[PDB]
Amino acid sequence: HHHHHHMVHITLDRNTANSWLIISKDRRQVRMGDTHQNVSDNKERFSNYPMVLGAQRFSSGKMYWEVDVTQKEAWDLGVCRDSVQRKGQFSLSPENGFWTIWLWQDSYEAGTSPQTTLHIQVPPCQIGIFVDYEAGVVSFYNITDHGSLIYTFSECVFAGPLRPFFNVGFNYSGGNAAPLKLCPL
Ligand SMILES: O=C(NC1CC1)c1ccc2c(c1)OCO2
Repeated sequence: HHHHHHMVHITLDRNTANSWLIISKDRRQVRMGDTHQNVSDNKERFSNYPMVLGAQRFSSGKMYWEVDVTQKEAWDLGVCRDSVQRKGQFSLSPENGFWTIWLWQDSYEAGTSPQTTLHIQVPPCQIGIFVDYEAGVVSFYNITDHGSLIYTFSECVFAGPLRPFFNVGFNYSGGNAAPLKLCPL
């Protein structure tokens, strides 16, 4: 792809984080802690899942960023409406304000309703995310495989400002402790 020149510097918003997440000083890395991280509760925090938002809000234009997923067994990545539900149980779907892909139990799927099987021959270590606000497109790229297309959501109805979205996943197995990292431009 040729989206690299729309690169944006994403930082994580601590105030939205599940209370078990540990965000680095530079706000560019996040991992699951083994306990509550001693923060107060607030109405912004994702309560049920190990999720966090980027601080940046997008309402126009073309945006691109990259995320490192090396050695993780489970994660969700993409973009969501600023006003998505934070508390309780919910599914990742465009109807609920999410445009995401994930890894779970050795398969990759797009967060459509119902979910869509992805066809990845080279397991990605870094994922590129492209948003075209005006066109209503969210695309995902396999940086490990020379930028090959993973998935395109088209005819997106954003219906609000967008935020970068992250889920580091649970670590019930002891094999999913590694962080998500925002990769340098
Ligand atoms: O963004 C949407 N779909 C495209 C990404 C694939 C989308 C979101 C909400 C809807 C909807 C469609 O239809 C009725 O409520």
